[PDB]
Amino acid sequence: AKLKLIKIDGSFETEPVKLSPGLIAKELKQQPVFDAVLVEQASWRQGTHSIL
RNA sequence: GGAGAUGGGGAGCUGUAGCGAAAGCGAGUUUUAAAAGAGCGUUUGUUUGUUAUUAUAGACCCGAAACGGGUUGAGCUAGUC
Ligand SMILES: [Mg+2]
Ligand SMILES: [Mg+2]
Ligand SMILES: [Mg+2]
Ligand SMILES: [Mg+2]
Repeated sequence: AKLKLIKIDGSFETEPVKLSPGLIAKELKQQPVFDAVLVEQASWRQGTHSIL
């Protein structure tokens, strides 16, 4: 793809960088993405609730 | 590594060949003198997430008369001095 550089002033570079096709995948998986987000949200739990 | 996602870590676990108590043999094996007959095999995996059931824990909640171990009581009362 056309991934292009950014300078400090906010103007764009005139030379875009080509991208190897291995990065972009023609097949997208959404269920593994959902499970990854859920396990990231989990393990953030302190779990210090206690009752007698 | 942030009380992280994760990376390293292949120790192991399931499946890949089964049969027999076993030595053993092996797409065959056990029984038997038998190769016949019969039994079992000659294929469909694994790791997670969710739900249902189940096993160990008190295991849906409330309820005994009880049992065992320790301490406190003879200012009431019973006896004795
Ligand atoms: Mg790990
Ligand atoms: Mg046969
Ligand atoms: Mg599968
Ligand atoms: Mg008295």
